[PDB]
Amino acid sequence: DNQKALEEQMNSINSVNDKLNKGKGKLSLSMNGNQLKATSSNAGYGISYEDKNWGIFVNGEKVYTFNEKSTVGNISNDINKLNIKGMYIEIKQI
Repeated sequence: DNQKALEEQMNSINSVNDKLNKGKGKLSLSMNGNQLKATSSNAGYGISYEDKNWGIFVNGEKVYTFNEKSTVGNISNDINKLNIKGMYIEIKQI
């Protein structure tokens, strides 16, 4: 197996990217391994979405817990201190 595979290139990252970055706050995602790096602003955040909660998992562990009203902008700040890693990414509700 080679690192050219979907190891660091997890399609799930791209789904999360396009899932979170829709009708929330200003948020530019960036990738490193399977980390979710990002810059965010509070130019509106989650209004459209009332309340939905799901979680993202890395290596099979968690790395993210949020409600759409909690807005990933403020959360991502803190999430980036989780010492995020990369190998087994999941996308699901909690």
